[PDB]
Amino acid sequence: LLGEVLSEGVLTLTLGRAPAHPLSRAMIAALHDALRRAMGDDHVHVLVIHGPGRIFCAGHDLKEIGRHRAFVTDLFEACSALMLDLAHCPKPTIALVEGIATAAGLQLMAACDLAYASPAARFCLPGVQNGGFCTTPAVAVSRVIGRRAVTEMALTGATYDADWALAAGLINRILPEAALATHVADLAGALAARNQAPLRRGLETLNRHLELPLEQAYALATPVMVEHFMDPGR
Amino acid sequence: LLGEVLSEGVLTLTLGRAPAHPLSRAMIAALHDALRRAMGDDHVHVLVIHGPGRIFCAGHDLKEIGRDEGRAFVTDLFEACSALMLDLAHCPKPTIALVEGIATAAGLQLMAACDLAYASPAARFCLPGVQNGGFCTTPAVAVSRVIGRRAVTEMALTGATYDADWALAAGLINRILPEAALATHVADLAGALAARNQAPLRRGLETLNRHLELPLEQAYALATPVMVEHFM
Amino acid sequence: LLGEVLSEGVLTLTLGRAPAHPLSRAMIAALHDALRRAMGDDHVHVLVIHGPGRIFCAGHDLKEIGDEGRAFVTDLFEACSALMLDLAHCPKPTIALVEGIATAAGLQLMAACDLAYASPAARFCLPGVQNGGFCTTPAVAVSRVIGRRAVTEMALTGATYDADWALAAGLINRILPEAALATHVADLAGALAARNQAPLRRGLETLNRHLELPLEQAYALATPVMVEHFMDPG
Repeated sequence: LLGEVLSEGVLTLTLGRAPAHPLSRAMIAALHDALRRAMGDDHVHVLVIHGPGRIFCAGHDLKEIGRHRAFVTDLFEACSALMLDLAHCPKPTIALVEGIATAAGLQLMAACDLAYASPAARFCLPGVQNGGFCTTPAVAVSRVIGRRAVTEMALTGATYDADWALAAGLINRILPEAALATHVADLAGALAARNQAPLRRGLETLNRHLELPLEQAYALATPVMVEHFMDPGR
Repeated sequence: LLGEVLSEGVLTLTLGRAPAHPLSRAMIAALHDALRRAMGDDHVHVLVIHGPGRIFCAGHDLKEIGRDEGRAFVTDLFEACSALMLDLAHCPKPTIALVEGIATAAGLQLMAACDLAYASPAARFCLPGVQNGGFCTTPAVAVSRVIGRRAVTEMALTGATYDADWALAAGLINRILPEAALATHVADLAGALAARNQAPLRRGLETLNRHLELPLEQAYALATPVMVEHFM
Repeated sequence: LLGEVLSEGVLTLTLGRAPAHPLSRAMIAALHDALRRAMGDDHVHVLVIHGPGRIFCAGHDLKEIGDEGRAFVTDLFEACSALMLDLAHCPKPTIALVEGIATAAGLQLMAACDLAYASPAARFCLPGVQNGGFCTTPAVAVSRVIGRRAVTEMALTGATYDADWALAAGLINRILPEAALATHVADLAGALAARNQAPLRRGLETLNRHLELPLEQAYALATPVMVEHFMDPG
């Protein structure tokens, strides 16, 4: 269950299944279908992922399949395929967080390019308390915060506030909850209003070079910089 | 020497040779020997490294009075040090550093190689390599994986001493806790970590360490079957 | 124009063409020539890149030679990248002295230095998207200096950020009062110049090399270098 609304190039993905907004197998498929269509639609310029209320996203719902593995293997491989596609998405992805982002719910947020929270927003990786470990969510989280920060979240399973998240680089800015909706809408709207071709090529190049050494990064980046200056929309 | 006490899965390694706790060839061998025994013992779940007093660890015993005008000894010492620190960082079991004072050179490295680190306000951090006419190359390795590029470069080049507040911002330490509550928080946290389900904890930490050294797609290829193993 | 004054092993490179200090084809060639010399002169121990005034560096000179201008722009960016890579890998310590606004390729120049000090007035920006483009090459040096989300927000929004944000993001090492900054940089640079130079240069290039390698390979590289320090006369 997903709500989709397009307004001036901005596509807002409003996560259903209130209040926990769980990443069930059907939710992951719905989120991936919405993304495959968005990346192929010229009308969609920017993506906004909103999990409304008290909980941004609780992660996968602890549902029961017990016959024979095959379900959990399908679940995680599809979840990883979504998170990969979302982080490597050429078009800007923004997460609007008003509450708690836990487990795979923190991953969804961490996989977005930008993340804006209200002061009441809490962040967690609770695996150790449930007799597990958040291996897959720590992949996307480890890319946005320092090695000490992710190690403490994963090992202790504690809930962290918005202030710690701002200082760690988990979110971009903390805004009062009445201003959060407008801030994201204006920021996304302005992003949608710029010359698109250099934006997508620029974001794609940025993601690719962060996994390359300095020398190869400049080899990739330089011709991409020439192309921006040769663009008719400059 | 190296005092080692075990509780409910919490092995606390107390550094000897007070007050500076120098990382001598003997100390390096003792720390590596203690780590080896701890990794193959089911009863040891979490490791707590502690250097009590005003100094956490001075890093490398200045007994470089060696023979190869010191060369063979110096090569042996640094290879054994890198072998210990590499195995400490890549330890499947959680390692915590309890800091009450000054962590210098290889001592700051020892702290950096740990999965977690907790300090008191009086705790100081430094890479003094330039003062003696050298450079903290090996200690800079573990420190560079824990703090930002500009931060490592400043510690290394200036050789200055930094306080606890700077170390928290740079991500060198996890949290600052008062002297009266430090030794209890680390013990409580270590106990909490030792009481959790052990198999998915070690398999998850082992995976976090190696996926951090991989590109996104490859990290997701290694992590997904491990995440399946957790739930089973 | 580029002014250079050597004193106590510290070569302060003062950017000319005030107030903007544009990184024109001439300025890039002058900065590269000033870098090649010094790198080959034992008398130069520490480098200081200065850009006096309200502006540190505006970035590239916005003059487009319009058949196309492609075979000029390609030569500009290639040479810009050749300088920034050379500057980042330079074994001799490089320090930026920022007191004003460092924007576009000007922020790149700053980010490529080993250390950077600023006054509380100093501003930082990547305005690419405002002019219908994207700061792709400047983002390369900046992304090796600040975290994932901080660089993503700078490039996508194009907004300007203050010194406090730069300190927190790690873009600059320390904020100093306006009437103390120049002397703090001169006292620090002088202290590095008086240090035993061989292990300093050897240790700096090794640090930059191992940060692009996994842990095991990082130690295989670093360990013999540490043995070389202890065998050096000093």
